[PDB]
Amino acid sequence: DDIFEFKCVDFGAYFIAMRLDKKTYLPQAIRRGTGDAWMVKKAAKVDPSAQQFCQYLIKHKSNNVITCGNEMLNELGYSGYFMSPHWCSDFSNME
Repeated sequence: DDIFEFKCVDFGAYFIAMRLDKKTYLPQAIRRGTGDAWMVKKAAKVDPSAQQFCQYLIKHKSNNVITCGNEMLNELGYSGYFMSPHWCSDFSNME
């Protein structure tokens, strides 16, 4: 419910566990290792198994996260903005 706490957001083809950073209000996602957001792919338009794994990620892997903007730029080489279909491009860049 809290937008500053992770929730499994349905992006259509996949779930991402995301929230807003308390300090910057920038979108943040549970990160897949050293890469980008951990996308949990959905086998159908309704997929409770994909949702369950995403909830498991919130339970156990919420301490490795990636944030849109300057952090993603430094970490991955791109901001996430102005590059749909990247998940960051569905949100505000808070400029």
